[PDB]
Amino acid sequence: DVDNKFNKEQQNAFWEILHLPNLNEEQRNGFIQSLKDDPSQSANLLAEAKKLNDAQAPK
Repeated sequence: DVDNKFNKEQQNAFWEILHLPNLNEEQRNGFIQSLKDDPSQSANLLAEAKKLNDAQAPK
């Protein structure tokens, strides 16, 4: 399910997903599902989100 307790650093990652202006809301969900599989690896996930933004290249 969902862990009532969270790490403050983890919260930072959640906001970055929201920031991605280039990406629509559905893409953001994809990161969340990954987070559930490996909460310890959320840091690893943090690096991946920035990379995806480049690919959309709305400009």
